Amino acid sequence: DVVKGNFDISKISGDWYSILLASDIKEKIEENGSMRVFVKDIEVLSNSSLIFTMHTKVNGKCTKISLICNKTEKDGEYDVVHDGYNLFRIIETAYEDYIIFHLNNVNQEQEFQLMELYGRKPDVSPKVKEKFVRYCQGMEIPKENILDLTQVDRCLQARQ
Repeated sequence: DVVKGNFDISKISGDWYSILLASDIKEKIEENGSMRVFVKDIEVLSNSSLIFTMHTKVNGKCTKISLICNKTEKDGEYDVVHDGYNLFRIIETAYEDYIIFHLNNVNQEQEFQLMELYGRKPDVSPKVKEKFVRYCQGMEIPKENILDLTQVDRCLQARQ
């Protein structure tokens, strides 16, 4: 049951796994990239806030970080502060299997967008994955800038 709007935030809480990562600036999502983070779980703080738990590599070690995200005026949109100011929203989700996030980072230097595909399990059908790829292309993210994380160290060995 795909959902493209009016999302039940409580039903996207819990564990997620970071499968595909995309950006119009590839350095942001390659190794050592400011945006190469691996989601661990999403939880509802309040009627209007979220807390993301994610892993990043710090001196070679998987390291847990927390990010507070607040709902904004536009529906489904959130904002967060990681290497600049970020606005993100759900593109679509199947609550039990996958979710697609679009993020926009606005900074002094150079504005850029992010696309992320999470799964309830460390992978999803290639049907879901290429719907994601077509999304990225429609948003003019080059296919060269889409990274499959299923075959990289995404800190799964550190989720607890």
